Amino acid sequence: SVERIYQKKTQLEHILLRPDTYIGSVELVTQQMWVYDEDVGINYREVTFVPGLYKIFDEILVNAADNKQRDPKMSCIRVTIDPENNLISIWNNGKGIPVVEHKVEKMYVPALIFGQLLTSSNYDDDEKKVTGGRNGYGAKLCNIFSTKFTVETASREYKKMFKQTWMDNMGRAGEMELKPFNGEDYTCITFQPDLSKFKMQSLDKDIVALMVRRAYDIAGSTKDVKVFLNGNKLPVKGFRSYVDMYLKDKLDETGNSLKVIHEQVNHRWEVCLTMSEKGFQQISFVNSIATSKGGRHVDYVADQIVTKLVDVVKKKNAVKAHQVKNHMWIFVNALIENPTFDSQTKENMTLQPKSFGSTCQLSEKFIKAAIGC
Amino acid sequence: SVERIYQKKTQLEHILLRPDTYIGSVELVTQQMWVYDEDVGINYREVTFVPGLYKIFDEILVNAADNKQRDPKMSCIRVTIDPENNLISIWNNGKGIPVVEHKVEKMYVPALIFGQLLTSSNYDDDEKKVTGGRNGYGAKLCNIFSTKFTVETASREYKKMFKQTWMDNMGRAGEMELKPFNGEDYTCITFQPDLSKFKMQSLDKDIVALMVRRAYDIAGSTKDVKVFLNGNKLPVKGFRSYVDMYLKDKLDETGNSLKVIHEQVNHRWEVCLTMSEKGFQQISFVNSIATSKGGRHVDYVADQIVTKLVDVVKKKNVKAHQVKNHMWIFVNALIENPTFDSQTKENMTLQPKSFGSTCQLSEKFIKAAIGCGIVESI
Ligand SMILES: Nc1ncnc2c1ncn2[C@@H]1O[C@H](COP(=O)(O)OP(=O)(O)NP(=O)(O)O)[C@@H](O)[C@H]1O
Ligand SMILES: Nc1ncnc2c1ncn2[C@@H]1O[C@H](COP(=O)(O)OP(=O)(O)NP(=O)(O)O)[C@@H](O)[C@H]1O
Ligand SMILES: [Mg+2]
Ligand SMILES: [Mg+2]
Repeated sequence: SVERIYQKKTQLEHILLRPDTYIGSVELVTQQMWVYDEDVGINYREVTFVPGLYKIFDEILVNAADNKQRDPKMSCIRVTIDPENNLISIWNNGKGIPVVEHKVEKMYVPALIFGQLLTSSNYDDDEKKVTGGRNGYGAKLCNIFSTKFTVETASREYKKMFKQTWMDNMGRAGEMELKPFNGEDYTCITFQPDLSKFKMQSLDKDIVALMVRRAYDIAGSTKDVKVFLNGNKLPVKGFRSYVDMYLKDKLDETGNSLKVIHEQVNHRWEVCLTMSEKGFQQISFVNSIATSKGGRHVDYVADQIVTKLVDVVKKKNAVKAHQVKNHMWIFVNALIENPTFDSQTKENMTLQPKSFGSTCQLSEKFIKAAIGC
Repeated sequence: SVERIYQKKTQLEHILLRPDTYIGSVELVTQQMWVYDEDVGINYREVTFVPGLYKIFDEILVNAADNKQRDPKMSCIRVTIDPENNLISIWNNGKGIPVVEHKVEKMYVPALIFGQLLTSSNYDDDEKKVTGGRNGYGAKLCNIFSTKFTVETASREYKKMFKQTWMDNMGRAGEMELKPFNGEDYTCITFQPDLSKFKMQSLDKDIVALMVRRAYDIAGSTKDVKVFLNGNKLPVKGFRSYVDMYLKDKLDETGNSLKVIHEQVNHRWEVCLTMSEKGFQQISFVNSIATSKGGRHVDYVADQIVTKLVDVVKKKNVKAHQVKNHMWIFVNALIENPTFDSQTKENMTLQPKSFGSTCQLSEKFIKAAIGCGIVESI
């Protein structure tokens, strides 16, 4: 019938029906990538996981990191991953969410921004923030892909603590709980991923290894934020220390230890460069988002290195750009104003350098070290 | 205030505020790419354009190509691009859209699927389809980024013709026009892009060259479909002839014409390979969509070539990326219910096991490839 063929879907139905552009694939994929295995540390290996599950975790984690920008006093992020009870919790301190009724939406702010699509504090680009949040989907996406999703946030400013639980893929909502509060602010998101939607039995070794490395990413990309994972503080202090976990004792194909060049250009840019034996490689972050596919921030840095190096071969000489890039392994941690991406998953940052809100001119010292690695 | 900080947006507001994940960047981009310049043909050069504009054109074009799968009797696609009057028209024959009132949505089907977000005939995946349409956004996105968007479609089956216009970024709709019909079905989408949304004054040389090459893509990726541009039939007949327009007079770094290996594995796969001297290059299509960032369909075909060529090299005295670095591959595939990273569909993510078909290059192809210059270069 005509009504069978031509269908209209609600926004909520569309997300569950076509998850890919929202949270990535909901099918099990087997591929190689960086993870953190216990008793091994950060290593590159083949893993079988569901991108979508890894992503709803990421959305909540990045939201926590975003609060450090909202309130620089924030100093900690506590993560809990419990396979047995299928429970994941992301806690952060610093200013909590305003526990008060939104005068326009007629409901308490936390319920609005965690229980309704297209809600955000990042819709006014005049503020030129360097938060990772941008579309107003992230948290609701995690909620929709969870069987139980709880939001607890305490606001001393408003003298109240808010707690409310959603269930059945954000299809049901429990009673909002309000209580007087006069303590240290905090926000804790606790959720039970709907494994049925990901066709999984439980949170296995592979997915956990991915989530743990992601926690290390956060500890390495943020500033003055201690990250705990199941009670254990992650031993990371600065982007440099994080990059070292990847290189530490790795040796060159000849035998010599890989040389690592580093420079924290300014308060918004930090770069590390080493030689690659498998073509161009990049590990990048924008506003604490893991830009796994890279983007303009990577090109911007990588290219000025390439140029310099090419301008050195012109002397000892017709080298192509890609030829030089193939021997490069670059790490970049940047803070970008109002970044744009190809999709909600934010794996590729597309904003033009002219609009970054800052520049990253590598030093002569860095270049000199680069021209001789 | 709390109300100023925490905001809720309607779906339509969100698209205009955050266009990127819907149609790509709305800012100018300068880079080299393949286009079609008149009196030159297909060529690779620096171009300055806005992806979002190029994309709304693409959405309507792929919709036309999709109809060939819906009605194999479809035979033509006619495209008109008039810079002067900022007008673009895309016409196709074959079955028209049912011109009847939708019993649930309370409006004629055409008005529903072109004027309401999240409307599609592709929401049921128990049906294994090879159309490019997937999310039910495409047509509405073009409407939204157009100052004027007209839909005309005729269905002999329902003995009716439908015509209606939308304006002001789908914010307003003119009266619906209905009339008796009993001729050859067709659908024509005519629109005037809202260039202000793309910070443009008019459809310049660069954007036109991209749109024209895109029309050539359609002529080369579809089967049994004649494509016309501004009244002229594009001289393409099969994916092979299409690829030849890129490799026509290309030469080696030494100066000899590059070797081109071709093969139509089956009714759903066609591959062309030659040598590259500027790193791995791929030009691919999935259900007539230009997968500019590639995807599993490209990995699938390229990886088996790499592994095999990687072997012939070992028995003659190597890594993987090193071999792939000298490959220029063209892939035209039909994939069942494909998934992509974004609405723009530049990267196809569906796993090979779910393609609905296989693509094993023949021995005649692998050997002919063994001597195109790749192995020798390594
Ligand atoms: N941990 C937190 N502490 C304080 N505020 C938070 C926290 N997490 C979320 N928020 C608020 O929650 C909102 C939730 O919206 P969310 O769905 O995550 O979209 P977003 O982060 O703004 N943009 P995006 O993630 O790109 O879709 C954010 O905009 C914040 O204002
Ligand atoms: N040229 C055409 N001929 C016949 N039917 C058409 C034509 N163009 C569009 N349609 C119908 O119009 C619908 C419009 O929805 P559209 O926005 O294009 O989404 P879609 O193509 O299904 N999916 P997508 O483009 O990935 O968002 C399609 O689903 C078709 O059923
Ligand atoms: Mg967020
Ligand atoms: Mg479409």
